[PDB]
Amino acid sequence: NNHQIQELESNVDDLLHQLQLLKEENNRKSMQISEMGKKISDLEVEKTAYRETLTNLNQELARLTNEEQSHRTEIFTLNASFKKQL
Amino acid sequence: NNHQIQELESNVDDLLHQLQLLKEENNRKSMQISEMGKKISDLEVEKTAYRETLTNLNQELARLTNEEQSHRTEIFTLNASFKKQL
Repeated sequence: NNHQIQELESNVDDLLHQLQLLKEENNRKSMQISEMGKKISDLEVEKTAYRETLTNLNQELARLTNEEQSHRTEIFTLNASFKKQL
Repeated sequence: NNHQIQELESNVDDLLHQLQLLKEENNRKSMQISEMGKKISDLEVEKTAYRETLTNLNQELARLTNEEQSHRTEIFTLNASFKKQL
C-alpha cells in the first residue's frame, strides 16, 4: 500500500534506537560490576584483617586474665594464711 | 534487484537476534548486580562486627595490662623495701 515502506522506516528506526539504549545499559552494567567486584575484594581482605587481629588479641586477653586471676587468688591465700599464723 | 529484499530479511534477522542476546545479557547483569549489592552489604556489617569487637577488646586489654603492670611494679618496690629493712 502507500504505508508499507514508511512502516519499516519507523520500525528499523526503533530497533536501532533500542539496540543503542541496550548497548549503553550493558556498558554501564559491565562497569558497575567491575567496581562492585573490587569493593567485594577490598571488604573481604579488610574483614580478614579485623578478624585475625581480633582472634590474636582475644588470645592475649585470655592469657592476661588467667594470670591476673591466678595472681589475685595466690595473694588472697597468702593474706588469710598470714592472719591465721598471727 | 533480485537481492534487495533477501538483504533486509537476513539483516532484520540479525538485529532481532543481537537484541535477543543483549536483552539476555542485561538480565544476567541485573541479577549479578543484585547479588553483589547484597554481598557488599553483608561484608560491610560483618566487617563492622569484627571492628567494634576488636576496639572493645583492645580497651579491656589496655586496662588489664596497665593493672598487671602497676601491680608488678608495686610488688617489686615492696620486695626491695623488705630486704633493705632486713
